Amino acid sequence: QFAKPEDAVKYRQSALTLMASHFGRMTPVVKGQAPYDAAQIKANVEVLKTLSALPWAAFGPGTEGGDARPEIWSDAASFKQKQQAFQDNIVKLSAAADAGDLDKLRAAFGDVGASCKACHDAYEKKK
Amino acid sequence: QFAKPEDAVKYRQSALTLMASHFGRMTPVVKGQAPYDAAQIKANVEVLKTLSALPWAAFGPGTEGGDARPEIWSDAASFKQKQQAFQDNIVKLSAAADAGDLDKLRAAFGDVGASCKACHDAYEKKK
Ligand code: HEC
Ligand code: HEC
Repeated sequence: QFAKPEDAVKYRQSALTLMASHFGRMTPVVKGQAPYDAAQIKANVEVLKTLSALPWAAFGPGTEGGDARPEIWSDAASFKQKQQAFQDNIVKLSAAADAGDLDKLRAAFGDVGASCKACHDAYEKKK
Repeated sequence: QFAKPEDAVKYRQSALTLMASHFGRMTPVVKGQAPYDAAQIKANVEVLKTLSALPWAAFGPGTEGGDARPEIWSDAASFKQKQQAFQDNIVKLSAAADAGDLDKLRAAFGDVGASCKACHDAYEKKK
């Protein structure tokens, strides 16, 4: 769907920005600093589910750019494992949210965050 | 979920960028320049549905910035009518996609596009 590599870069950066907001906005809830409303969180995690599937198709071959490391494309299988593992961590978060289980939500949230960082450490260029 | 107005601006711009991609990528399909696969379009319109609900919460009071006109906030009811009308146009597009009805999809696509433009004409600052 991208006319030039720049368009893929802009898409993925936008998708990832939206994920960071839908993930990060739950930090106060998991810390207990904001109240836990199970329905609110269930709905938010459903948005996060949708969003979490979107970036990867915008790293199609030849879409070097942005802060994407070239290793994304030189070992495609490894990158795919990391995004699939991240999405399965999102599945655990969805299960927790759908169950209304705050303890499970906290644990899953932490595992999701670790999975974001694991990918960044391998595949995101440093500042 | 936004620490500063800039964060709301960045969110909404990202959301709208993603909508433009999920909407616009169907242009060749509705024109017949690319093939029509009903399942593919159904899935894409479901993503567009989700995305189409997201920008509006990021125009909360005091989030002037970006290319948002101030009139968004001075007549809140009118802006709300436009976003709600746009989302109902998206409902028509979803119905068409879910039905696998290409004629209905073309018509709905055009009405959606008109609704994007109607809002921009009133509420988006010019270049
Ligand atoms: C887990 C919930 C997250 C969160 C919160 C974020 N990511 Fe990542 N990310 C990856 C790569 C390769 C990039 C660079 C993209 C490019 O510049 O081309 C990024 C970038 C981001 C951003 C910045 C977006 C921007 O505005 O430029 C943000 C906010 C972000 N990420 C948050 C790669 C990955 C992964 C590889 C499989 C995974 C998993 C994640 N990111 C997960 C997350
Ligand atoms: C219908 C499917 C669409 C499409 C394809 C787009 N929009 Fe809009 N839009 C609105 C406002 C107020 C702005 C400015 C936001 C800001 O700068 O603070 C925009 C902006 C955009 C963009 C640019 C995003 C960016 O990267 O900066 C794009 C690509 C975009 N839009 C596409 C307002 C509205 C509406 C008011 C109710 C409606 C409806 C739409 N937009 C619909 C659409």
